[PDB]
Amino acid sequence: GSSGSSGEVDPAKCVLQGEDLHRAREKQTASFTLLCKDAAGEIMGRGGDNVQVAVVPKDKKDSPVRTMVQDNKDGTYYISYTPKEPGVYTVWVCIKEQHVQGSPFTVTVRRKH
Repeated sequence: GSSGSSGEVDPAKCVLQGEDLHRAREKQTASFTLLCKDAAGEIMGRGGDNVQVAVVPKDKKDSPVRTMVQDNKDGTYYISYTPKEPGVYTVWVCIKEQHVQGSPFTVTVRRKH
């Protein structure tokens, strides 16, 4: 659609999509969309990128967190994670060995009712 990327995807230009991305619930499945933009900071509408997703509790380090990643190769990635214990966590989102904008970030998980 009358579009033309600069050359490749840029992590510093990439962004995250989703409401209350910094708020999760204990034993809950939180998913968000990862938009891929080029060096021009515009939609590239392509895939073939290396996305790295990993969540770790700010409390412990040897205790990882369940995560999921379903590559689409269309322009939007599908990431999902579910905390096992309440508290604070650190979501790691980087592409091509590079931390994207507003990332990594923190996540305050609450206790289930």
